[PDB]
Amino acid sequence: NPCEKHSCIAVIDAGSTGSRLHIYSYDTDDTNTPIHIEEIWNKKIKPGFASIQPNSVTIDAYLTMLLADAPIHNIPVYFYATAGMRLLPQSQQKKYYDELDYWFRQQSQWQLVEAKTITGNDEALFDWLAVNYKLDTLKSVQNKSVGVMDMGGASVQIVFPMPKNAEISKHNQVELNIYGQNINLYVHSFLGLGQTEMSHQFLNSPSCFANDYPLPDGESGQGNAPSCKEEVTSLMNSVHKVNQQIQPLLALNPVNEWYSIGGISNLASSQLFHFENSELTNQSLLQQGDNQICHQQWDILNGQYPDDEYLYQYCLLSSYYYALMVDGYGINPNQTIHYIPPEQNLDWTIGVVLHRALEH
Amino acid sequence: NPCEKHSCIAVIDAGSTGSRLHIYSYDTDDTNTPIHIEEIWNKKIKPGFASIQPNSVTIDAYLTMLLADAPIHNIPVYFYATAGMRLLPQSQQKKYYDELDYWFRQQSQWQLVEAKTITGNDEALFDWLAVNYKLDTLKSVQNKSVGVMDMGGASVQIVFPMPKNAEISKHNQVELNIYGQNINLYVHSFLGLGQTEMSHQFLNSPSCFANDYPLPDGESGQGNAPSCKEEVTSLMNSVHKVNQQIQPLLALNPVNEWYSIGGISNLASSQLFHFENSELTNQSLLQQGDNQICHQQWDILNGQYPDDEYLYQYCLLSSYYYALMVDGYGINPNQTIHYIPPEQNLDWTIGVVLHRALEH
Ligand SMILES: Nc1ncnc2c1ncn2[C@@H]1O[C@H](COP(=O)(O)NP(=O)(O)O)[C@@H](O)[C@H]1O
Ligand SMILES: Nc1ncnc2c1ncn2[C@@H]1O[C@H](COP(=O)(O)NP(=O)(O)O)[C@@H](O)[C@H]1O
Ligand SMILES: [Cl-]
Ligand SMILES: [Cl-]
Ligand SMILES: [Cl-]
Ligand SMILES: [Mg+2]
Ligand SMILES: [Mg+2]
Repeated sequence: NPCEKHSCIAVIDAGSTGSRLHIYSYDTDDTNTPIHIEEIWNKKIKPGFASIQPNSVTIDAYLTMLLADAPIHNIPVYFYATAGMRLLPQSQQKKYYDELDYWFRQQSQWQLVEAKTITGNDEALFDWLAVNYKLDTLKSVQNKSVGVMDMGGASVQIVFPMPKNAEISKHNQVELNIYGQNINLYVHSFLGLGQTEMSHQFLNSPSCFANDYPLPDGESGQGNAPSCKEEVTSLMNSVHKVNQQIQPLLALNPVNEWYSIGGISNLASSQLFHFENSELTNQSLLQQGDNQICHQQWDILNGQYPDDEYLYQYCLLSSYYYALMVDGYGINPNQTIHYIPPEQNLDWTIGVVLHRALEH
Repeated sequence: NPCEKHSCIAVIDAGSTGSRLHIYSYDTDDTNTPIHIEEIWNKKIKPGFASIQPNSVTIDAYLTMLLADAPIHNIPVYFYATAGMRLLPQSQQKKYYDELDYWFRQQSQWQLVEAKTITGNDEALFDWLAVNYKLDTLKSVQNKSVGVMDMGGASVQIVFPMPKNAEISKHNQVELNIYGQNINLYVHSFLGLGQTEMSHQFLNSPSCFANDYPLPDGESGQGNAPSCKEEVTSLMNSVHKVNQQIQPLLALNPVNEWYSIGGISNLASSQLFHFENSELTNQSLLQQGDNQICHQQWDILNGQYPDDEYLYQYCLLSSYYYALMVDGYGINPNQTIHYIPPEQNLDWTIGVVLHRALEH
């Protein structure tokens, strides 16, 4: 039992496409800040919590499945939901949390401490903490700016260092104290621009699917990634005004190294894309999507690569990552974007270990 | 039992926000075309079938709830799913239908004939048939053009008479033969432009919510229907190009009478909006939404009208309907739009009674 000699907590990423339970062990330094954070248990379940029926039978089955087989008793649990839950009004969220609270009161293995929806700004802070913890950049003052992007299913987050700016909403800025240093961050989360939500506006766009892919409207795919990218850019910028919000800030506060987590890590490490050193450029991601997916014959490609359930979306998703990064955030197409390998099972929940407070 | 003296079938509208079972009795005319169609049972369930987990336990609970208490058995069932199902790839849809087929084969009260996803053009044809059947306009050649709009949760449909054009996709044209007359219709369905899907792009727009409504991102509502409308128009036209696709065709094929079904019927007949004769104009709809919802103090308005779960969305939804009809379709703001009263339980399923063929 690691938890008899180290602190342990359980954090659940109740994300839009699935829930991920992690039990972390850790020690603390002389200010009671966690160090030596190690994942000692994990379990994932699909679909997203906020997609299932909020009735006792269904919620019981789902929590029972997520929380089974753990070899440690009486661990405190922090259940934190993200953008899937944030699509729902507070009265509907309440139904889920009342049922989850009841479930936890009927059992004796886990100790529920908190179950709630976090804000997108909370989620972005945790995204930056998680990646910077893994990079070992938190303990000392850095001379390089690290930006993080989390490519989720219901929202996307961008977070990067920026001094306090009295002309920007308080909600898009966080003053972080961690290991005795003060870090000021810009945070933004874009609700509805996550993969799943975005994709529901383009399912009948022939440019976004392999040739002859059967679109729901009965038309055929006719892939063309630059064209698909321009369609996604219209949602990015004509609808959400990503470019107007983000690019002036990055122009004055440039990021020196970009790291990404979320679906782009899974795409870029699939059998269909080919990148070295766990990094990509947007130029190469669009080119590979266009040649290896968009302009292929769908039945031929699907027969060649039968095991990847995201295959049919890779023309759209490569186009969409480029639209978000290059046309929305203004990142140069040749700038290196590091992505964290999916096998590391890194998500924002490491940030909760380090920093318990949430926006009030 | 009316089905001992008349033909009966059951049709389920498996819509994006819920399923509606209808049992219809009818007679037939000399060509075996239904007449005297009467709804003799109705039951509705939430949420949408394509939203629940596709496992036997949950599908069986859902079907059991929908098809219980029905006063009539041993009748044929047509289960037709719409845009909620169309969001999913065929392999995911198959999991739902394989489980649904198994449930039906395991019982003896209902005879399943077909369970499938219909296309948006099929849905549009059935929308038009259903409204014109109720209007008594199918048996004779009409001297006025009747247009129909269905304001759904995952897609919206428009359908109106249009002589055959060799320049338009045959996917968007249908030649309908009914009661011995031939009617040429333009059909179009816009996937992703239904209420629920649309709304996920605007939940953090302060113009789309009452003053001080708590947006998910922590900012406050600051409602203004004309400004909310302009945001939704960017999705309509910069992303989906609704105007370019629809306006030139209506300019040349004017509709003399517009009828709408779907969520606009519910909003227009709520306690928050005030229209006579089950009709509205877009100018009045936008003005009522702006002054009765958008510019109100949220807590005060919510306290005044506690019993309508759609209240918080009415600033957005009135703005959206106007953006769709005026800025998308090109309909004059001053034009009367009839809405079918919700009490009538009219949906596209009457069209299936009349016309069994689906797009091949
Ligand atoms: N192979 C793959 N290619 C691209 N995206 C992939 C993938 N495997 C998972 N994903 C995507 O990762 C995303 C993970 O996001 P989530 O954490 O589930 N959503 P949120 O609560 O952060 O908004 C999903 O969109 C999922 O579909
Ligand atoms: N009071 C109300 N105001 C506005 N919209 C209301 C409402 N009551 C139901 N609705 C809406 O009707 C629509 C009915 O659509 P569905 O038939 O569920 N969706 P689809 O399969 O046709 O795409 C939903 O968006 C639902 O939320
Ligand atoms: Cl479910
Ligand atoms: Cl469609
Ligand atoms: Cl948010
Ligand atoms: Mg996530
Ligand atoms: Mg419908």
